[PDB]
Amino acid sequence: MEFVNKQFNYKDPVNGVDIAYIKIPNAGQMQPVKAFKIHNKIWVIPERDTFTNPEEGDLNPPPEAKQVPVSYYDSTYLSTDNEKDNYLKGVTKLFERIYSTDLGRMLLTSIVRGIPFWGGSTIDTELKVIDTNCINVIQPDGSYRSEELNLVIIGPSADIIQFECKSFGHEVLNLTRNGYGSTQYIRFSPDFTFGFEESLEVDTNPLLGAGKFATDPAVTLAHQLIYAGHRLYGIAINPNRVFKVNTNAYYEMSGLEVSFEELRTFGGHDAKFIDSLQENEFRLYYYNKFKDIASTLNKAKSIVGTTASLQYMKNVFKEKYLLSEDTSGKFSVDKLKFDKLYKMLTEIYTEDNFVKFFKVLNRKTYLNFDKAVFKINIVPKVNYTIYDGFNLRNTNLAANFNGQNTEINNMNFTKLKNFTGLFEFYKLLCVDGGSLQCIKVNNWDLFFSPSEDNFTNDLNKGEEITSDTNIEAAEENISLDLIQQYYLTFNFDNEPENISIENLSSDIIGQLELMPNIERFPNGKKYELDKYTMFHYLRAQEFEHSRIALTNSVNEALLNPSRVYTFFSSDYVKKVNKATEAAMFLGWVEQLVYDFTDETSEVSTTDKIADITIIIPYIGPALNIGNMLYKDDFVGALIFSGAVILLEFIPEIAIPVLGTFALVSYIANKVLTVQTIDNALSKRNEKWDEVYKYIVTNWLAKVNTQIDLIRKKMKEALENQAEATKAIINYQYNQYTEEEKNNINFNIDDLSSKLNESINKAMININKFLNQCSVSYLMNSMIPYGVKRLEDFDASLKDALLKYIYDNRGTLIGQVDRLKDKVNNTLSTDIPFQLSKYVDNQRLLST
Repeated sequence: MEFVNKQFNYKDPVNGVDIAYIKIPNAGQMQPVKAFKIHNKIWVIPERDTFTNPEEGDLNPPPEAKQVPVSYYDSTYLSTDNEKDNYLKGVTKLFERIYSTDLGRMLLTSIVRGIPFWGGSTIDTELKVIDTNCINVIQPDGSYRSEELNLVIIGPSADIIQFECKSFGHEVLNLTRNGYGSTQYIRFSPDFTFGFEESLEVDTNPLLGAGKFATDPAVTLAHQLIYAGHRLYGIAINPNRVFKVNTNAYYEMSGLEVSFEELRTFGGHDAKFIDSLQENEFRLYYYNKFKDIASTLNKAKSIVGTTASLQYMKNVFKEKYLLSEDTSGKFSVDKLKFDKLYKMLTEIYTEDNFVKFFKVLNRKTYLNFDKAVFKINIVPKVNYTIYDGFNLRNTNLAANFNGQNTEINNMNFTKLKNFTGLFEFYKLLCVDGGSLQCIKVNNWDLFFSPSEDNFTNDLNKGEEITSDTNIEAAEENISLDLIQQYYLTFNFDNEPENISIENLSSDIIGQLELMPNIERFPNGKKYELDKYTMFHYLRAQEFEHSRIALTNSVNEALLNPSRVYTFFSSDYVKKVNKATEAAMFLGWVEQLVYDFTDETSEVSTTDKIADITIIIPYIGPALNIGNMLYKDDFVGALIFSGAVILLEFIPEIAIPVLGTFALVSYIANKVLTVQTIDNALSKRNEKWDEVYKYIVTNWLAKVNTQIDLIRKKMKEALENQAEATKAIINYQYNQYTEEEKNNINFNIDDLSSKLNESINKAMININKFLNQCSVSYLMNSMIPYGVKRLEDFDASLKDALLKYIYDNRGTLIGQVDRLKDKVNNTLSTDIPFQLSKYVDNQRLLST
């Protein structure tokens, strides 16, 4: 123990201090629930949540199917003392795991300091607690006392693997969006986790194992705490701000509900989907909310419902909001300290950064959707530790995230049935009109495609440059060094003491926050197409797990369920389809492993594209890129038109005529005229940086996302090939009569392992290629439209400033040539584009 300085057993008796039956805010009445206080301001309740929502009482699968990639239902889970005990030890262990990291130590500390604001009075000269931020703690003698708290962890409602962060609302105030904060209830379970597919970590790991991987539940809990942090500090982005997707095209998703907050909280490339304009909008919005809080602290003449003094309570909120105070005692919001605190909560505390600290395998995007659900047990030390998670040191599970590999570490992951059917939410893609060849494509296997309305700019808007024009210091890049800098400003003692309040009504009446009405997206929309598609080519490579598979080179594999499509050569099919005599089986399998490697490790080298040095030719026939077909045709297609060929949809990238600067002059004041010129020149630098950041934003959301899904499909295609080949080989083995056992002695697992190495080796090359395309399209097809407008702008500012200096040669006299040289040198050179200035992540940065 360390963060949880207590080693609870569920059955331990009640004491009314850290083990007690409690009453939480509720729509009407609830019977007390036995709860545990694991740490100051933080409680845990080992019950399924049938309390927080009056609508969520039943624990069964709902009548309406629910449009999520993964879900799980079992009304029996968490109803025994034994399960409750294990939940309590599970949640505890995850807290300790989060606390062992520098990042987690800060976040948990931030959480404890983030006391919800005392803004419950209708009289604005008083500080009063808001009741729904408290709970009632039953005593052994039957009586109760009320207590403030910041965080409650409760078991999930009906859908066992829907982890979410809920809190109670107010009649007039928006507590999670006004700076105040409110006590957060996290529905969470440490007894289940998600299965997902990797594609992005093989470069740093050639030896990565075969199938699905398991999310470390410490990441899942951290993510939720990050949400909780935002709402505790009342700076959460309105849930009405969401990423709207286009849905009408055949390759697009039928729908997706991602919020700004969800993407902000993940971090990584996803956070950069949110354009600067809205980012400045949100920061400025919460700045003002903090300002209002300071005012209210200055208005306060009294405090009700506690024995703590006004002075102590004013000090608590000064400490939370990092307010400064005069010697007279006036509280204020310093713009510098705010920006630091808001960045810490907003951009330092992200899911992507925790993964850096946990050293686990994890999704690199929110758009990498969960695929499976697993039963887990993280309590035994031999399963999962505070220090390594599943990947225990000095064990087979230490390297290549093996302990997270669902196949190698099968003792630890039991697959459960996904209650969301594979083709429950889908589009129907058909090719030829009386006869049709139709395939269902899972909603979440389709393309992202954000709508144009999510991206805004004021690049067209003009400006006046004065000697008083604000120059903003360049944004300090989010990195492990910045996090280190913030870690050193923490002082890990002096958490706000558990002050006693007067008792509330024994039933705390509260409603959860609105949660906006969101209509189900349409389902099973049919599409009639003339040409096969990426999805068709992919489906053709699958077979049924009547048993004898055969490989072939055309999509009529979509016709026979016993023929499977391969993008491998005609030579390879002859060999793998060839019926093989027993005395020659081993030599056959060995040669097939070499052939498989030769087919998958193909790399064409070029100097004809620029920003693209390698080309993997088989991506052409593997996913039907451009439709044209043929490997040597694909290299030719790529060389002719560049990276665009890979995209399913071409983004629009319209940069308007950039707003020009009008300069103000100051007759006979040399110094202020000098400042106007400098402020104009540094404002051009800002303008360049702004167009670059805007283009990058667009590129990440509309382009790089397409490539991200294209590597997933490439890993699928490869996996499909290895399965077809294995099936074929195993069928061949199974035809021999007992000349198998003593003589052949064939290990299908060693084969499966060899093929997995090839797939790994191939994906290294595929990642290199797809990154190059991605960056290439940015550099050649998007950035040039930015630079063009910026060039026109420099020429305008050049003329303005050389005229301005001439018209003020009377005022400037001392140094007109100096300033004339400064303008000529600054504006005759483009500000060069550095990608590391605009992405914090490391992939696509090597390139």
